[PDB]
Amino acid sequence: TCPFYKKIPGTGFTVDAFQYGVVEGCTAYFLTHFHSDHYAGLSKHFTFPVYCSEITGNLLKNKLHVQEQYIHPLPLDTECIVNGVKVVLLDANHCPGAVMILFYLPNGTVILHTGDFRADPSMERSLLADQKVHMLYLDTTYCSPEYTFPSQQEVIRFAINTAFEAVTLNPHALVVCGTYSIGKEKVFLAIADVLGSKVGMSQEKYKTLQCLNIPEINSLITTDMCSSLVHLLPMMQINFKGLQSHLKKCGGKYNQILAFRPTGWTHSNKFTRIADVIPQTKGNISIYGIPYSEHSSYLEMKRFVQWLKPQKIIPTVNVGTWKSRSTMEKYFREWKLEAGY
Ligand code: NI
Repeated sequence: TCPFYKKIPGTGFTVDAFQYGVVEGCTAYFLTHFHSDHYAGLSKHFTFPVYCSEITGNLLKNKLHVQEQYIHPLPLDTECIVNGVKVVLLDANHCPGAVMILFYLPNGTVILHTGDFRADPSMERSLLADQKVHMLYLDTTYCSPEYTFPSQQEVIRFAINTAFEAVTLNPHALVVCGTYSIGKEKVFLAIADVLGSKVGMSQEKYKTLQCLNIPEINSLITTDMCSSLVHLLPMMQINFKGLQSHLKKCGGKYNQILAFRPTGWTHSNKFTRIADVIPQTKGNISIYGIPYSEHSSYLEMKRFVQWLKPQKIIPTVNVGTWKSRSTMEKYFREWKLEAGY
């Protein structure tokens, strides 16, 4: 049974509610982005309308084999009508194709569902600037002040320099990058670009990246591992055992692996600067955990909410425990008192 924070009152609409079978009353199913906690239950057998971005649509079609007829892509930044209700899709600054959704209810209420986002001050000059929002359905993944992490630009700088230095000292080193979903592509793309290589990967992953409308992508990726010195692998394989095994496969082309695990937050953030980050090493293999986040930091979140001044906030993450809910409502009250709304 579908929970309440996935339902849009005064509409026949749900958001990211595909694991509950047929939801009573739902005339249109919205999908914010192509991550499996959110698309859970879609398949080639789904026959209700799905509304999403063009990219999320390429993925539903090609990866999950949803039929063309049930896929309704919408352009971003554009007023559209769906079963008599005005909507707009906005970029969420999460993974490719990820959107926020503005609903303009027939009674005059205005609702913002952020799906998954990384709040940014550029969002303050979207179509959000031009009117009030009564309810906000907020991604609260890191809604606690201990969640700090650097900018995406800083982390990429750190990775670029790390990889370039290591491979200039040892031309026979291989760089490996872990992945388990879409998102965070900039990590492996930035590294390959500085080394003048394409990124090599499995057929299943090449296919996924082929759906993403990335400019010049045929220039940047490939399925021929041998021609490439940046390889992608499943995140699970990013460990001393997994990498030793992979290295055996490359046929004495390489004598060293430098690998990167993009994580979200990790408690090493509570002590370390991105500049001071050190790998875990065993022999000819080093592994860096880098805090590349696609979710708001606590401060990025707080800033966006104090700017938007919503009348009511409904959290969509960390809702399962009384301690989490209580913690979050305290922070919402603080922000409101501090800013005067
Ligand atoms: Ni997500």
